Amino acid sequence: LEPPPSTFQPLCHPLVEEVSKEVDGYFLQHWNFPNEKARKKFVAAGFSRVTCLYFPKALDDRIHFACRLLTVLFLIDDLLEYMSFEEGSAYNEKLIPISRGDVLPDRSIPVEYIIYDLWESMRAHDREMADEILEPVFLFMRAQTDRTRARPMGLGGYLEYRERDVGKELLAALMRFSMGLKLSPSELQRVREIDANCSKHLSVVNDIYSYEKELYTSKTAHSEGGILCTSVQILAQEADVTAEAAKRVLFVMCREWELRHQLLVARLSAEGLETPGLAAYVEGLEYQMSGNELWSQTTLRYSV
Amino acid sequence: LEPPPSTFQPLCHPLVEEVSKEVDGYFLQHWNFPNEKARKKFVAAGFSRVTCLYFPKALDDRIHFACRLLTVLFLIDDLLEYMSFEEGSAYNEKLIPISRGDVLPDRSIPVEYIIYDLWESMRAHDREMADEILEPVFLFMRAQTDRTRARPMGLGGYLEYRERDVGKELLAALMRFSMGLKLSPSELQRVREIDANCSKHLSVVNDIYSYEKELYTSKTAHSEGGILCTSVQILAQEADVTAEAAKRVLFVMCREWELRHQLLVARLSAEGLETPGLAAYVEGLEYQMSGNELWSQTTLRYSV
Ligand SMILES: C=C(C)[C@H]1CC[C@@]2(C)CCC[N@@H+](C)[C@@H]2C1
Ligand SMILES: C=C(C)[C@H]1CC[C@@]2(C)CCC[N@@H+](C)[C@@H]2C1
Ligand SMILES: [Mg+2]
Ligand SMILES: [Mg+2]
Ligand SMILES: [Mg+2]
Ligand SMILES: [Mg+2]
Ligand SMILES: [Mg+2]
Ligand SMILES: [Mg+2]
Ligand SMILES: [Mg+2]
Repeated sequence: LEPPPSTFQPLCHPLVEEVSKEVDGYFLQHWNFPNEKARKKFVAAGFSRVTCLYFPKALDDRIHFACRLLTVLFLIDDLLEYMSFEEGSAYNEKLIPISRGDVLPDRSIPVEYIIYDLWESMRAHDREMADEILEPVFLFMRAQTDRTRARPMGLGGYLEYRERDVGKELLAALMRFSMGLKLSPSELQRVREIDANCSKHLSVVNDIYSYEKELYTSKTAHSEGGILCTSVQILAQEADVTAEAAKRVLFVMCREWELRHQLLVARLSAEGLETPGLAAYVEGLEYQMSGNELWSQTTLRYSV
Repeated sequence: LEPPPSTFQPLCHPLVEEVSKEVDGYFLQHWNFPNEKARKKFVAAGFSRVTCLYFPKALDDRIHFACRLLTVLFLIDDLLEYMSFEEGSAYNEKLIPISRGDVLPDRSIPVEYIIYDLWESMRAHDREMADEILEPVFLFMRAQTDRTRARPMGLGGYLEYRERDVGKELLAALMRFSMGLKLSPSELQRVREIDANCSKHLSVVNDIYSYEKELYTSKTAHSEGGILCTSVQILAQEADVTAEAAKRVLFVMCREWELRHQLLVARLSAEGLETPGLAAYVEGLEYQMSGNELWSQTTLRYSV
């Protein structure tokens, strides 16, 4: 479908090609793929490409960390579709003390030592900023198997939940880590509304492009893990239109959230509340929204 | 507010002007308007014009009946805004047996004898078709003061409620009455989906244009009777955008309903289920949709 006009200019990290080869190559060696078709599909998705589109102004020696984290969480996200909520929760909860470093990984299990080595290397580079990503990640991981996915949801309730399932906080903390962007608790508190608005944009844009994939998943995967949980289906139900019609309407709403983002940012400066770090932060949020769109509309993950 | 492209072409009844003078003249003579400013505002609204846009193919000697019914229901609709739900209910329930003709009107009370004389004359012209408007009107009347108006609603739940509050069913029965268009129970059951889709279009288009009037009413009139009940406010809540942003998204949504209307009619025709009566009926529904939009975007009722 044709995207409505956007004033957001998507940016990609300069080292995207080098880092993609580095991180793809890593997972191709360590991760247990079912077959050659899955290995090809993994590379075709371009998980480091979306990361570089998400954080184009990340520091050169930190971008690979973000690519590794997003890549493994992508792989797990698909893995959970074949599990019940109970099995999926146990799977995630196992990785949490390992992510903290409190528990050694079983080195015969790829997901365990990949997660462990990753978080160790991140704390080794920047202990303080790496630690601030932990809880936001665990927040996301626990939302993935929340029983609310099996409950009827309206648009408002969905977006409220999706802020965790889309991993808004983890993306924010990881962006700051990758850019070395440090913010006071006061600064963080100032941009709450901007965060909330950005979350809806990320969520719905993903919903729009990943619908066909998730519809197939709902028909073939686990009854619980593969459950269809998206704004596309919700708006289609609520407004009595096709999923395609819902996509077109939702895309216009996304552009309204872009307009709101700009107004909130301009208001932040007008109220004299904008700091140099905050200016870089809200600009970074814009890159996430536009980077998420560019990748979603081009990745084979959603088109095939 | 620029409306998205539409293929629906509006049509107005040829006798719109002379019928307007006849019907406006009647109400100016009988209705208890508080002052001259209110009388001028009443004429400026063009209640017979929107009726003639709703039913452009009504029979020449029946269009005035439709203009009278819509006019008196328009006037009551505004009246209810200064009442509580309880007062509004008692006001409406009083008119229901009078509409049936089971209870005689108090001739000293304009609304009572206007309602009585109207339905009596409509029954005299076409007894059967007039009776089939009764219950749909009563359903609309009771929805006007329903306490669900003051309780939390999502988009879907609102559209389901608004179908009664927008009087979709009475508008259909009135259209058939005015055109002398008789349909069998079987025939009406075949276009139920088309009716439901049409209702959402009428509702939201009205919501979009009448928002400024209703926002002001909610701030100035009775906190119950004048309560803000509109898709504009609801979508603005769910998506956390301005009312203006909600309008733009809702208008695109209206175009999807127009597209659905065309698909449903085309399928009805392809299945060989589109009788001559149904073809006129579904065309009549389109006139209601395009006619509602034309009047809404030009009437002084919403612009002043
Ligand atoms: C892989 C992640 C880090 C999470 C957060 C980021 C995303 C919402 C972006 C869209 C795709 N989903 C799978 C991921 C899931
Ligand atoms: C007053 C009526 C006859 C109903 C049916 C017709 C309308 C939907 C037209 C828009 C305004 N509303 C108030 C009315 C409500
Ligand atoms: Mg997923
Ligand atoms: Mg997921
Ligand atoms: Mg998705
Ligand atoms: Mg673009
Ligand atoms: Mg009203
Ligand atoms: Mg009303
Ligand atoms: Mg209105």
